[PDB]
Amino acid sequence: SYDIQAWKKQCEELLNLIFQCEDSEPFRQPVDLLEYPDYRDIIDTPMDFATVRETLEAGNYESPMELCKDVRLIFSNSKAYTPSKRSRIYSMSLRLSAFFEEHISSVLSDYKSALRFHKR
Ligand SMILES: C[C@@H]1CN(C(=O)c2ccco2)CCN1C(=O)NCC(F)(F)F
Repeated sequence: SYDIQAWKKQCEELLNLIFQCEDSEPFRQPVDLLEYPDYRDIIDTPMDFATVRETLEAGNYESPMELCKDVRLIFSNSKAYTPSKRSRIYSMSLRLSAFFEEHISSVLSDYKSALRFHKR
């Protein structure tokens, strides 16, 4: 399965599944500082799923590794901000992360295999 471009539609589909998850609600838009006025004190690089989707559709990811780095930043920012490991939003981030990692594994493997086949 050596299609070097297949990752992009696979990532669009996975983002659609993440938008249908109730666990994505808090991560679907850039954090509102009005509600969280200290957020940029703690979080140097905000990230959210709408920004990831727009960056993909603009053609501003070269590889699924770059998309994966931005999605992992959504989850690390939620760990950096949580006052507790028990909190609602942090618990939603951990379930959504497990879902994402389960689904991105094959996208990354197929892409890297396709690249190796191209360079053979
Ligand atoms: C505060 C929330 C959740 N959150 C956290 O990581 C977190 C962990 C513990 C407390 O907050 C950051 C993202 N947040 C937003 O408002 N984002 C805008 C939205 F929701 F419209 F997409």
